[PDB]
Parts: sequence; C-alpha cells; structure tokens
Amino acid sequence: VGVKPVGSDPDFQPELSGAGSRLAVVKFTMRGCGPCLRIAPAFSSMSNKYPQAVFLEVDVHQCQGTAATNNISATPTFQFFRNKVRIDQYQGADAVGLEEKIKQHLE
Repeated sequence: VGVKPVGSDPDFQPELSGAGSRLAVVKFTMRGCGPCLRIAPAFSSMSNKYPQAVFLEVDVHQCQGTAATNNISATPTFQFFRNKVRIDQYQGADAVGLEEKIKQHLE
C-alpha cells in the first residue's frame, strides 16, 4: 500500500485509469534531491491519512516522457488528477501547503 511507484512511462496512464474517479496525487521526484528527500516521509504519511485518494511516485529519469508531457521543471512536484485529467499542481517540500491543497480537493 502507501505511495505506489510508476516504474516506466507506459505504466502511467494505467495508474491514472486505475484511480477511477478518486483524487490522484503524483509526486515527481529524482535521486540526489534534498527537498525530494525532505518531503518523502510526509507524503507517505498523507497517503496513510487519506486512503480515499491514490498516491503515486514518478522518478523523472525513469519516466522521461511523463515528466516532459507534464512539463515538470523541478522536483519535488505534485500533480493532482481526477478522472485522468490534471487539475492542480504544487511544487516543493512544504508539507503544510501540500496537505492543505489535498484537503481542498477532497472537498
């Protein structure tokens, strides 16, 4: 359970489809990245805290096409999807701001 890793680009849409109509929060990450590391535990706790939404993790180098088509310019970057459509975005390791926007979507 928890934060689900997307191992390569073709596995990404399946994940977006498999979220059904649930909110999907995708954390775009990469290796040797301090803020990425700082936020990781919190993100994992958020998924524990919100089992009604789906939490995913994409490494921008394992999933280049996904990073590029989502116009990812820095990490960590969180994208928000509902029914496979990107509806929001949040950059950074400020966990408070992140959970506040997740809550605003769980509306």
